[PDB]
Amino acid sequence: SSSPRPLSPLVELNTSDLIKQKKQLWQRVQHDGAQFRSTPEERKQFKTALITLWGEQYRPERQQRWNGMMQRMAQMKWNHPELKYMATEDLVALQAWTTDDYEVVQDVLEKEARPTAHGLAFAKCIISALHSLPEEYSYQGTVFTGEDQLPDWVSERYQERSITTDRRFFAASETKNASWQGMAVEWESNSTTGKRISMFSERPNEQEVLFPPGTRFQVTRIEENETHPRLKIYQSQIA
Repeated sequence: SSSPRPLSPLVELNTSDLIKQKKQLWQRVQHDGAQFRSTPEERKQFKTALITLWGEQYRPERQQRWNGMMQRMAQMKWNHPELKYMATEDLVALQAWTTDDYEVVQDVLEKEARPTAHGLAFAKCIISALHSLPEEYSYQGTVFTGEDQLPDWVSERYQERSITTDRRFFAASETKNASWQGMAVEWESNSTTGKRISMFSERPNEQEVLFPPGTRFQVTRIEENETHPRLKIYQSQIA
């Protein structure tokens, strides 16, 4: 009888055996592929995760933020009828991905990551959004990424002539803009179904393409340099 809605309007996140939850989610991602979809219950869990992400004292502010994102995305579905089958909370997840909230979810399905309930809830709605966006949101072209990862991080995940099944939310840009920092690792990735999320982003001047965990890349070449980029990865998305 605890936490009735008039006293506690957010559903509590499932905190039991997070390692098992992460294993079950990764199995589902691989099995469901492009048919992965968040359930109504998972969308409500994602609502709790987002509103509570900063702790109790920020829930009133983050509730207002949540309401504003929901309104923006409901309006977006109306103004862009190709999106009318999207779940509003899945679109909100794409907007949330483009905020600083991304750190809770980017790596949550990595084998060695410590999972959190918040990250797992975010992940389900982002993955659902990416696989439910219509095909006109897919980008066909080379997309660009830079990250400050260590050499062993790269070699644990990418090998020339091998297929990487990426467990990360892997972000890239359609454009290779000048940047203030030369990154330790760069990628050139050929996208076939990577999804353009600029329409949903909080940084509308960006042209971000986002791949979900489970994306497969044929790694064709890894270049080494003595200075940045220490590693440059050339890879191509495959079915």
